[PDB]
Amino acid sequence: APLKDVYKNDFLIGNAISAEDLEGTRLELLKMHHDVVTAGNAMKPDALQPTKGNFTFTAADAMIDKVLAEGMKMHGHVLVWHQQSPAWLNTKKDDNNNTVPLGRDEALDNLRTHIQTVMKHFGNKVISWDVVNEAMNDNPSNPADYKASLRQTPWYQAIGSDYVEQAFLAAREVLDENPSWNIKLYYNDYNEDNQNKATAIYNMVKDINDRYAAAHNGKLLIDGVGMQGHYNINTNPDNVKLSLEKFISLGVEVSVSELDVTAGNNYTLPENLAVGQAYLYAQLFKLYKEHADHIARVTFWGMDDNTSWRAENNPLLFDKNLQAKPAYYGVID
Ligand SMILES: CO[C@H]1[C@H](O)[C@@H](O)[C@@H](O[C@H]2[C@H](O[C@@H]3CO[C@@H](O[C@@H]4CO[C@H](O)[C@H](O)[C@H]4O)[C@H](O)[C@H]3O)OC[C@@H](O)[C@@H]2O)O[C@@H]1C(=O)O
Ligand SMILES: [Cl-]
Ligand SMILES: [Cl-]
Ligand SMILES: [Cl-]
Ligand SMILES: [Mg+2]
Repeated sequence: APLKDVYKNDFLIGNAISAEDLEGTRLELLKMHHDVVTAGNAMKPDALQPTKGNFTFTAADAMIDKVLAEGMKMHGHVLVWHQQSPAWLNTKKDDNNNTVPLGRDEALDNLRTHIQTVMKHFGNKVISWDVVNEAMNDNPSNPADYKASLRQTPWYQAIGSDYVEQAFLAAREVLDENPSWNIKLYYNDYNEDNQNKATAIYNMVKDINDRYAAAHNGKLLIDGVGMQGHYNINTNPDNVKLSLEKFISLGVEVSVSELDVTAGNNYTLPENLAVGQAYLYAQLFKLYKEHADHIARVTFWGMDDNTSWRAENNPLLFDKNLQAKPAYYGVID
C-alpha cells in the first residue's frame, strides 16, 4: 500500500532526499509513497551561503522545482545550525590567529540576513522551515533554566542566549511582509524522548511564544516542534508519548521530522531484530495515529538502508535493493 494513502487523513508522509532520488526507480518509489520531502543537505547554511554575500541557490532551486513538478511538497531545512554552517557567520580570526566569536551586532546582522535572504528566495515553494535546529544540550541537568541548558554553539557565543528567539523573530518578519505565504516556522531537535531535554525545549518554546503572543494578540511565533525521531531498537515509545504530549500542550503543531530506527551494526540486520525494528515502528505509528490531529507530517530520514546517513545500522523501511523490509509492513500496520 502506498504509505501516503494509508495515512492520507492523518499527516503528510515524508522523505529526505538528495539529487539521486529524483531519477529512475528511486523517483518512482519516492513519488508512490510520500507527499513531501526535505532536502537532506541542499538547503543547509553551508550549501546556500558558503561565504559572505555569496548566495548559491542554483542546485537547491533545481531540486525544489523538480519535487514540485513531480507532485510533492517541500519542507525547508534548515536556516540556523551548529553543523554544516560556515564559520564566517559567527566567528573570526583574532591577531594571534585563534578562532573567536564575532560580536553580537555583527553576528545578529549575519543571522538575520541569512534567514531573510533564503526565505525570501524560496517564498512559498516550501510549506515550512526548520528555522533553528538542535539548540539544546543533551540530558540537561537543569532543564528548569532553558538558557543555561542551551548548547553553547558558535551562535550562542557570538549573540547570546536570545539567538534562538532572534532567529524566529527574523523569520516571522519575512512572513509578516508576505502575508499570502503559508509557511509554518519550526524548532527541530533530537533525543526529544529524553525527558530532561524535552522539558528544556518545552520551556524555551513556552517562554518565547508566551512573550510573542502577549504582544501580538495570541499569535504563535514558533508554529511547530520537530521531534527528529532518530530512534534505536531500545527507544521507549512511552517516553516518546510523554514528549509528544508535552509539545502538543504548547499549542504548536508537531512533526516527526527525521524518523529512523537503528537496528544492528556493520550492515548486518539479524532476522529477529528486523522483526524487533518492525514492531517498534508499528508502536510508533500507533502512537502517531492516536495524535494525528496535532501531527502535520511524519518524515523518514531516507528511502532505503544503503543510502541512510546511518546505513551501517539498517534503519529504514526498504533494503539496498529497494525491497520492503519487515519494518515497512510494521508501518502500513
Ligand atoms: C564522521 O564524520 C561524518 C559527519 O560528521 C556526518 O554527519 C556525515 O557528514 C557528511 C554530510 O552527511 C549529512 C549529515 O547530515 C545528515 O542529516 C542531519 C542529521 O543530523 C541532524 O539530525 C540534521 O537535522 C540532519 O540534517 C544528512 O542525512 C547526511 O547526508 O553530508 C555532506 C558530507 O559532505 C558530510 O561529510 O559523514 C561524515 C563522514 O565522515 O562520514
Ligand atoms: Cl534506477
Ligand atoms: Cl525533468
Ligand atoms: Cl503576500
Ligand atoms: Mg539534499
